[PDB]
Amino acid sequence: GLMAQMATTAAGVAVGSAVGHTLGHAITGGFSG
Amino acid sequence: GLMAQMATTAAGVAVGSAVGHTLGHAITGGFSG
Amino acid sequence: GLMAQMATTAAGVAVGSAVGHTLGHAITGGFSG
Amino acid sequence: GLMAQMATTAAGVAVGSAVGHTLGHAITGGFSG
Amino acid sequence: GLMAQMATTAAGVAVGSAVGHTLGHAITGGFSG
Amino acid sequence: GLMAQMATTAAGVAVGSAVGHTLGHAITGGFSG
Repeated sequence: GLMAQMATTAAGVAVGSAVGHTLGHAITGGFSG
Repeated sequence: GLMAQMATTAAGVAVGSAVGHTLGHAITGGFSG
Repeated sequence: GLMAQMATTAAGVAVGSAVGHTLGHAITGGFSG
Repeated sequence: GLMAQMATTAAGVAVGSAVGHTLGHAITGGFSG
Repeated sequence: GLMAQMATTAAGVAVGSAVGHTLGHAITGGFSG
Repeated sequence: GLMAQMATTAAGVAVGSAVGHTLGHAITGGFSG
């Protein structure tokens, strides 16, 4: 599926393998004034 | 599925393998003034 | 499923393997003034 | 410094604000066979 | 410094604000056979 | 400094604001057979 070999010295965010998914109905609110 | 081999020295956030998912109905509120 | 081999020296947050999911109906409140 | 306002429904890993740092001497071992 | 306003429904990894830094001497091992 | 307003429905990795830096001496190992 997902494979990662990572060598990092400094990182704000370090991620090897990651999945995000929505099935069905998903609603994300936006930005309003 | 998900495999990660990570070598890191400094990280704000370090994650090997991660999954986030919604099934069915998901509503996220936004930002309003 | 999820496998992680991580070597880290300093991390704000270090996570090997993690899953978060919602099934059915999920509502997250947003930010309002 | 670091400020975060996050609305999330499902996440493997959810982090608002995070710092990781090394001062001086830091050695991270790698992967060998 | 760092500011984030994030609305997300599904994420493998969700991070608002993050810093990773090394000061001085940092050595990260690599991958060898 | 860094500001982010992000609306996302599905993401493998979602990051608002992030900084990674090395000061001084940093060595990252590579990949060898």
